Amino acid sequence: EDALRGFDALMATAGVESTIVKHAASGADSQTLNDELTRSLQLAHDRWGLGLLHLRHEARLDRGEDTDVILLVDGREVARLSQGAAAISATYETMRAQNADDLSDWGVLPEGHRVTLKAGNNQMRVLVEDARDFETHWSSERGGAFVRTWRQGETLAVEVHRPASPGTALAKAAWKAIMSIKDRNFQRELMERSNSVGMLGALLGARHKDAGRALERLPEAHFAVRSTVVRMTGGAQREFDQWRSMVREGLDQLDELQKTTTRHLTEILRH
Amino acid sequence: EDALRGFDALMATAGVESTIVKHAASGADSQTLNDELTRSLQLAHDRWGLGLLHLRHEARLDRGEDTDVILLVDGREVARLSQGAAAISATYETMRAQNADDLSDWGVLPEGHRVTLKAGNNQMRVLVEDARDFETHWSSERGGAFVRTWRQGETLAVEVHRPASPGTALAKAAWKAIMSIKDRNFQRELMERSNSVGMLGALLGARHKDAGRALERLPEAHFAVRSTVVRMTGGAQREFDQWRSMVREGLDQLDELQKTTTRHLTEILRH
Repeated sequence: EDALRGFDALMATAGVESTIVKHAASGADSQTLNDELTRSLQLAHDRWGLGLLHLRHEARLDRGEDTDVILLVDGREVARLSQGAAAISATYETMRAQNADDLSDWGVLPEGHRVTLKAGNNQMRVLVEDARDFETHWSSERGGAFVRTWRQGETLAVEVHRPASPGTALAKAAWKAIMSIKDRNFQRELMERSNSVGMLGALLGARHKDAGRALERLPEAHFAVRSTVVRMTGGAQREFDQWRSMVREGLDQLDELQKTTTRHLTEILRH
Repeated sequence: EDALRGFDALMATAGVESTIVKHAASGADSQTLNDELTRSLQLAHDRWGLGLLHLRHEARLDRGEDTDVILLVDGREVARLSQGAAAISATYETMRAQNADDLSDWGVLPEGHRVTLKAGNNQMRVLVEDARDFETHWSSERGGAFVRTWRQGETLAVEVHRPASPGTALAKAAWKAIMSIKDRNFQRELMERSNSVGMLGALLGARHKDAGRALERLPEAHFAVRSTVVRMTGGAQREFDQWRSMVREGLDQLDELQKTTTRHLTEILRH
């Protein structure tokens, strides 16, 4: 029964408007349900930013009962939702790798000479206009963000991410939930307790918890949103102006989405 | 040597523009220096809101060396600044008393039938217009504030305070100082540490402290600003409209001042 809501909560960690409950009860074709799951999962991963973009993430339904949702990588069974979110997180963590900096060391395209951008400006104009495949190293974009870009065939793509952590997501949403209390005496008491237990600790103590009893069961606890990817397949792929436009779009979507998730997080913080 | 700066820091806990260093080095008359100290201290106390308005707070300089500043109550020596701020705080705490609620139980005027306002509207119009002395119980003002008022002779006065604590002051200023870092990686690291040590703990760890080494020495650690009093002696004392005006003024000053102290606090948080 409960697999549908699990997956929806998972997706909800990112701006993923899953409608699986509106089709699972509609008798939708199993292959179309799986297809939609998979597209949702892939988008989810673009948002989470694990640097696992080099993999095929697929999602399936089970044939037996109690019907669960299988997470697969490259057609191999990896996880199931019934394992709880934390296990899925650790599973994905064993897959991710980081370089000398706190950044993904992987790269998207099959291995082999990722572009050492170094410096320069017309550096990439050549690549957008006159190049088959390539992928850049990370660009240390000054605006508090890191970005890289690649193209595969007729598809051009850019990703942007800020180094984040569910803990920063929770600090923001928890402080914001404390500010939204609108009960200065109770708020005062909780702020006073935050001095020793942090924002989250105080908020947990307010709801008759010992160490986040329901917290560990909920997804948002780990793998917050920290990245986004903009891609286009189509004539404009080499326009370059389109490329700056993608970058702008990506920054805008990153900021909007992480603020949106803090909004939803803060919301559930007060229930 | 160091007494001047101590007192100035003390006063700085509230919007008290002490200039004692500009007169102690000017050879100002000792009685005028003491007088100014005393007026400053009394204002400070109006701001802090200990419900000790029934006392005479006076401040003196010492004749010997190393010349210190004496805090007196009703002409008796109570504390000296060289004792550090925390001791002064505990001293004042032994003096304060709270009723069934987290409010001062004392009242301003000599004891005896503080006005049980209860309900009613023309309740007080009589008192402003046609009454010698009186003082109300606390009014549970809906706007997240508690207020009471009294008159002594030709002087009419109102106080307003919000129940506060230096810890709430520090939570606000610390979160605000974290947001003012403008270094998303370092900020991220400190936010992550806040999860277990609170905002203040993280900020202390960033400055090579174990438990706020210099923190305990600085005043702002305790007795934050939580109250303000507006008083007038003069014809308008019975105008009543003037009374609403005082109330408005008091709320405005309370909000402005506590925000100002959070500003200055946050400022020193990043040094």
